[PDB]
Amino acid sequence: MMNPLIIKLGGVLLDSEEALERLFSALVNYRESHQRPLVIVHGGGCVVDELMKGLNLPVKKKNGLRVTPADQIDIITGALAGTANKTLLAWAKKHQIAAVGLFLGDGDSVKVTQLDEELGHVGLAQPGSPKLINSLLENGYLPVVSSIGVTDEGQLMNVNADQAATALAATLGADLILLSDVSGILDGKGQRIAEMTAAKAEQLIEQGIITDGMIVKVNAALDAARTLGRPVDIASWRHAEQLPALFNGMPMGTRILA
Amino acid sequence: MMNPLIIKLGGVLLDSEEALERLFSALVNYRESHQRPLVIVHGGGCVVDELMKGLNLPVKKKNGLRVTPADQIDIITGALAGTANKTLLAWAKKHQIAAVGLFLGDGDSVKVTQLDEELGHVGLAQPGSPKLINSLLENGYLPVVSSIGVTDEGQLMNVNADQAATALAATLGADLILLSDVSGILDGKGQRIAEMTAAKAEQLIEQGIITDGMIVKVNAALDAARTLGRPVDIASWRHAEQLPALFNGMPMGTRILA
Ligand SMILES: Nc1ncnc2c1ncn2[C@@H]1O[C@H](COP(=O)(O)OP(=O)(O)O)[C@@H](O)[C@H]1O
Ligand SMILES: Nc1ncnc2c1ncn2[C@@H]1O[C@H](COP(=O)(O)OP(=O)(O)O)[C@@H](O)[C@H]1O
Repeated sequence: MMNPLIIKLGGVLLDSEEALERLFSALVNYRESHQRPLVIVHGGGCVVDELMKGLNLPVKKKNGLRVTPADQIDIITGALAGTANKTLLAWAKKHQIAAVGLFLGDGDSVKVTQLDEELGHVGLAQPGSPKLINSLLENGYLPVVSSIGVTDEGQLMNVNADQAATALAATLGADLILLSDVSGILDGKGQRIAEMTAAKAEQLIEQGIITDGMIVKVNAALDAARTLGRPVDIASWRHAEQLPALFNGMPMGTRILA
Repeated sequence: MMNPLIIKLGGVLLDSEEALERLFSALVNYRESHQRPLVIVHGGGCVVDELMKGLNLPVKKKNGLRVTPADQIDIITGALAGTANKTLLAWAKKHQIAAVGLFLGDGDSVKVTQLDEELGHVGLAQPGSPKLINSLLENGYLPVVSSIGVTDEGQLMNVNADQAATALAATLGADLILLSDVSGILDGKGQRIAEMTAAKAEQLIEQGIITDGMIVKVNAALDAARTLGRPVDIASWRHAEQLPALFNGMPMGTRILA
């Protein structure tokens, strides 16, 4: 079987039924015209944000990663591993796709450990075992993986979805496409940056252009690029007309160079 | 491979770390002393109840089944398919059990359709395909299945966990044990009823002894009993000393006769 293709979803995508429909239309088209098996990895995006906002719970970040107190891991796991994951599975079913929902701990696909006590239940994702997912792909299923994980001691961990995607890409030796609200990484004028290298990323970070989770996202993409030995794309899920070509390789956002 | 054994969990079990530890201890012991593969099916129990109570959301029932409005299916799916499911997966990991979390729609294990428009997003569970779960069992995994499902049109459905367990038992041709807060079905004096037949169940329901979801639970157990052609047990998860023998066959609650 070929190296799979991981398409990572997140942001406010789940807030738009229209965007979800156009996305799944493109997913079905990709599947029915390619031999490379697909794998979806997703974060919490608007599902978690809106819930937290509704529960009047603050969202604080420390170096791009949002602090996840022990008294909130259950509700976040619910919104991320539960609501977001199952909503995506429902869209897959609606489009006659046989999908299987998983989280990072299933089949020890991605190994997770506590990243920093100051962050609480935030996990550090590293490559795991590709056996379970490889078996699902062989059997014709579309794995849909949430960014929640668990330590060997049984503690639930909230993992940055981009870092989770990169860790799974390494695990599966898969190509990777990170879909976000914006068209890749933006420069100081808010314009799309076509190509990215570690050297340029360092400069942009130094200049304050790349900040917050974007630092985590770019570093993750760069990590995947060097590990896989090939480019990783960061692009938008907003423009339907662009999805088919993007999935097939047309550069629509920021190409992270290995 | 042998007919698997489904152990259904629910109630306030997840509110007790002690009960969860003693349960998983018994699960590990069962696994390491039996060739029959285990499968866990679970409901939302206290996880959903406490969340709803906290969100000041009412919990209304109609014939034992709780009404699930469209504006609540997402949060319930989160608590049930997300929090409850992953908490159980965390306990499994903690006990070195290789488990895989699933919901009713994965591999179309259990087919779900809307039960009644008056109930909202409440699903009717019927036998599905045993292929996915059979493959996981063959590969050495412990499937942990939540009672959330999805219709072919992509609508998420909240399914009574006992009915979900029975539907999966039929699907897999599995033995079944339903664990609850109380020791089986209680009579008018609140005493345990050792054995149950359809005839006796009809009488107890007529007398107002069996009510609410217990009507759903007993009817579900009776349905499984007649379909499988063998007895189904309803017992408690509260007394640790009783678990090992129960899992091996000792009658500790109410045995539903086929
Ligand atoms: N240089 C940058 N280029 C692009 N986005 C950036 C940059 N610096 C910070 N960001 C922030 O990163 C956000 C996207 O990352 P994130 O919030 O994690 O959501 P997502 O990946 O789903 O789009 C943008 O909405 C923006 O606010
Ligand atoms: N005849 C009966 N025997 C036993 N339990 C009954 C009976 N009639 C009603 N019940 C109700 O059923 C409850 C158990 O079912 P349920 O609430 O669905 O939780 P669970 O199955 O996790 O124990 C008991 O707590 C009791 O309030």
